[PDB]
Amino acid sequence: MSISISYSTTYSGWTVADYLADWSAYFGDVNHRPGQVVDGSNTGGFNPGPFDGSQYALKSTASDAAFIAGGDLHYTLFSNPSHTLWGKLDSIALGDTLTGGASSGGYALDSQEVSFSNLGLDSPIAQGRDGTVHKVVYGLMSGDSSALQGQIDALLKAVDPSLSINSTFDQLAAAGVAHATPAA
Repeated sequence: MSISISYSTTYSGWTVADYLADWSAYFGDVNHRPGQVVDGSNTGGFNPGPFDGSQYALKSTASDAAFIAGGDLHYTLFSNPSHTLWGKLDSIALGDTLTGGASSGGYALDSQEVSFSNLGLDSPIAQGRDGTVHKVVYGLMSGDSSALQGQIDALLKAVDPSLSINSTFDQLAAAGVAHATPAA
């Protein structure tokens, strides 16, 4: 099935590209890199975990921004190809105020702003950190939404060539690929 987007009415007049560039600036870069992951501050977590789940979620260290990647996700940790997030990425949910986790049976955003679902992304372990799933999620972890933007743009054009990341959320809803949720 086609990409589906859920958005708070707050962003009715925003474009997707604008929202993704903005959220990524707010979330910033958690600096989850070689030599820089030494404690719990920038790891994120899996549900149920510890290294696999229906969700991977991460809160910013520069704001209350957070994201939840949904699907059937796996982290290789030390194992060849090391430090690869792979599997099925069905959704990316973006917003503020991450809640829950494995001990609650699920992550949720208290202020979920925009979600992209039916992404249909499936990256095998053999692609390693060159896999699209890895690049999309690691991009969000590291202050660069470009990979996600590229995938959303391709998915939108597959369903309706008039839509792109420069379309407004209300434009996407008019076209039948998005739906607004109450802001207040």
